[PDB]
Amino acid sequence: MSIHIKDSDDLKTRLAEAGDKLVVIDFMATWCGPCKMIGPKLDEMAGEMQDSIVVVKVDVDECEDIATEYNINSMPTFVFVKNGKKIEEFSGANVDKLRNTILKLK
Repeated sequence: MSIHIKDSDDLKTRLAEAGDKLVVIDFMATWCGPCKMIGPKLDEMAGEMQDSIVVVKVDVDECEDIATEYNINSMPTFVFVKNGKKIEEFSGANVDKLRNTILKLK
């Protein structure tokens, strides 16, 4: 249902390959309680938006360098990218804001 990011180079490639589609970078972790609650909600939205959005998951334990690159200071963090450009960011397991950001940017 989602592309799991292997490393920094993998994320950079996914962003280039996305073309004009909105990329949602889901910064999550196995130990992140709120991530596990919002994650299935994001998958469901993505399922009904295969044509317009690409969701990529960054495990902060696996990709410590990416977490520093994106200045991850709260879990979860959602970073929105379009044509390699970072448009927006927000942190917290906020479903209403997640849906709104996706709808307005896709």
